[PDB]
Amino acid sequence: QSALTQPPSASGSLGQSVTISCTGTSSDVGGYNYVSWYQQHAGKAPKVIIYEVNKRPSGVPDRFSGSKSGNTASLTVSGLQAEDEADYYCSSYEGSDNFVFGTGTKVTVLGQPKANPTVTLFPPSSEELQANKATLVCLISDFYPGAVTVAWKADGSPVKAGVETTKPSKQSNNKYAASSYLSLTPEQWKSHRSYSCQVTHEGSTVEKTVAPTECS
Amino acid sequence: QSALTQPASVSGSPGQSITVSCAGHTSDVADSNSISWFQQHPDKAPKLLIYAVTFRPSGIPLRFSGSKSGNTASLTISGLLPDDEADYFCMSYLSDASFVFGSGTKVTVLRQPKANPTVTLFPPSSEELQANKATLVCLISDFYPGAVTVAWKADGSPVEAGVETTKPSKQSNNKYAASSYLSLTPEQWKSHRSYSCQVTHEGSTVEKTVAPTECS
Repeated sequence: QSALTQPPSASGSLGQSVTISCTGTSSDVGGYNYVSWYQQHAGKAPKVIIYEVNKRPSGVPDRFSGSKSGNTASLTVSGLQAEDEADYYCSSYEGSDNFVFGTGTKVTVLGQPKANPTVTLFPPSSEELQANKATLVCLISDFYPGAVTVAWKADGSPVKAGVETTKPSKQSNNKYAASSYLSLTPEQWKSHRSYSCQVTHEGSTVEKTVAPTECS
Repeated sequence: QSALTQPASVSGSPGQSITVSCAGHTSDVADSNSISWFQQHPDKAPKLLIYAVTFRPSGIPLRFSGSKSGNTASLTISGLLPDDEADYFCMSYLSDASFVFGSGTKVTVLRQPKANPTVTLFPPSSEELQANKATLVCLISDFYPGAVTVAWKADGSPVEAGVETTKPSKQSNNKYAASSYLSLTPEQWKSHRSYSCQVTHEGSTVEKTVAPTECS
């Protein structure tokens, strides 16, 4: 089969322009017209951006663009958005009932403004309570930089190995979300009194904490 | 225009076979045959599993097979395996510029648990309700697979007017966890009667409903 040729990255800048590459063969790019650019948001499922050249599907807003001088073919993106940083692949149909892809470019929109996660700490609810069990949370949205150190604070004490939390990632494209959870014993939760999450994001630190108060 | 539901997960064993679905409307999906599957795996430029349905993109093992009852489509791989975890994608075509893919699936076959996750609904607290702000968090703890789908519906109604998800990032126990983050403020939270989050899971599909309250 051999393969294809498109670069593993392409840096642009928030409201900039994008060129996206695809060297390929004389029966594909190099010879037929049956090319595509597909836009993963990353996690959702490809979904073509440019077809049949600069063949812009339903409500694929224009600033994208096919073109190729030959064997080798590209596509540009005039002025970025950041929804623009996604996964960009390229594909020329082949010989018959068959075609070929490759991966890269239009992945990197910096010009992206840096922000802070709006921690939100919650305790366990009723059910769980009625039910005899507890699971505590720290939600973390509104950050661009996704690379956060969250902490479990227990009556003002570094809790340790009963608390999960995982690689957040992009909300409506944009920026990320996280959430730590301290899984526990209401025994010990109903013991304690200070119940604090904390995030440290880029210097800056935000802490939240709950006391056996509320209702529920 | 888009509209293809394909199963969220699809269970790998060892030697075994697996099958899917994908589904939209009459029109396209049912008045006609259109839908065409893709191998996507751990970030690569997808393949071609079905190429019009009932024919395999040559150099494709014949285990994989496609199957609409007329309203929808399926797929089977007869003899599970390693080179089979992917994210399988599906398209009917469209109006010269529609052409729609359904979601994804995935697969498995090694040392692998096999278990059921744990959805959990904390609405809001006062602090938050108090001033101007809600959200509502529905977490999904330790699964085994985790390709769990999350729903938020209140007073009957489905929704995704108001929700983001936080991908099941691992709990070093090798099990799974993720969240859903729906934000209201106050207005819907109290302007409704009850809410809910629900989690489908490789034959599994457990749900929380929920309420509001006043709090004391």
